[PDB]
Amino acid sequence: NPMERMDRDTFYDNFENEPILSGRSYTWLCYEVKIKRGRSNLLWDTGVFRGQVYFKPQYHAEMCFLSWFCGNQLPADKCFQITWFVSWTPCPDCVAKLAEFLSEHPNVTLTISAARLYYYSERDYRRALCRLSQAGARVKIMDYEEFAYCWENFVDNEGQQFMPWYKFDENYAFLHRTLKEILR
Ligand SMILES: [Zn+2]
Repeated sequence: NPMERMDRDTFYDNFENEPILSGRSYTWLCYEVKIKRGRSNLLWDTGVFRGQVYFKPQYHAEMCFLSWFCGNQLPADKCFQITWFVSWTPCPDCVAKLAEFLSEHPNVTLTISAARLYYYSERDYRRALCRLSQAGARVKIMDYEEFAYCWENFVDNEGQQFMPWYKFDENYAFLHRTLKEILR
């Protein structure tokens, strides 16, 4: 149901960290599921989901992931560390489902590293990601090391190197400052 990797064209088209970006109607979600216990850190599952940014939340990458995880990684007692590399942050409805999921599964931790911020409404801007962070999720902007890590593991790079966008650095700086404001 998830793929192993996306092709290079897809990665470049969807993970460019322009704060204002039109036409990227999908969310791509790269995940690593690890069994984590202090210094032990076992890679357990990896893959890629694609979903819609809009339409009903059943079509969203985050619910694609959650439905797969509950059906295929649970039931289990392990301590899971879930890492996402996402092209957009989650919509407010998926924030609510993810926050509820985390509150009911204290053995799961989630980190979301995003290429871009979802365009939140006035009401959701200082609420949605704040609620998710308060439920214990770590929400951050994807930095260069994470883009390179994604190129290596979630892209059919076929030997090529990751070539970052010319505005990468100032885009990152603007996004990091905006998220800091969103989270207090
Ligand atoms: Zn959603």
